[PDB]
Amino acid sequence: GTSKLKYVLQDARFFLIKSNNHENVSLAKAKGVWSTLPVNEKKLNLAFRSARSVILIFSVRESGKFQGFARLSSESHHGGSPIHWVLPMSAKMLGGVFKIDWICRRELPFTKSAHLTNPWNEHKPVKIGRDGQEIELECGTQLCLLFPPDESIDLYQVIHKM
Ligand SMILES: CNC(=O)c1n[nH]c2ccccc12
Repeated sequence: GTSKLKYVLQDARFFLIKSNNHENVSLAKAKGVWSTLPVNEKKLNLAFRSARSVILIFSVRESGKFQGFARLSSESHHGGSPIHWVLPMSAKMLGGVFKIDWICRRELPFTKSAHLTNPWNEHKPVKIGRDGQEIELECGTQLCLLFPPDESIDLYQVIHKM
């Protein structure tokens, strides 16, 4: 069902993550981590302390789809087991590492979210956005509910964290 998802998403904040390649979304799905540029990592760290949940929604560029979404379970931190991200630029330019819990690892095509606009990007369709763009509450919730259920995920332990 979708009740515990709705509960997780309640009063959440959402941010559009854009990846240049599939390999980085695969590493994120395998290791439960994300790293970004410091201008974005600064935005996420502030959002993490302010919201019950901070939801990242991933799209690989030129893929035409979102690849799922995840919930931040920490602020960024430095000095961890390094992550072999594929970069255009290398290594140091990325800030710290965020720990994330995946809520949906399935894909959603842009064609299915064309009725959702994002007021914080001039009401352009929610698929339109720079890496790190915030998605307003109502658009962001409805977008997450469009994803096919990911039956391999149990939101009980995610709820145990907020
Ligand atoms: C795993 N994180 C990234 O691949 C990433 N995040 N922000 C960026 C900006 C330019 C290029 C790559 C990135």
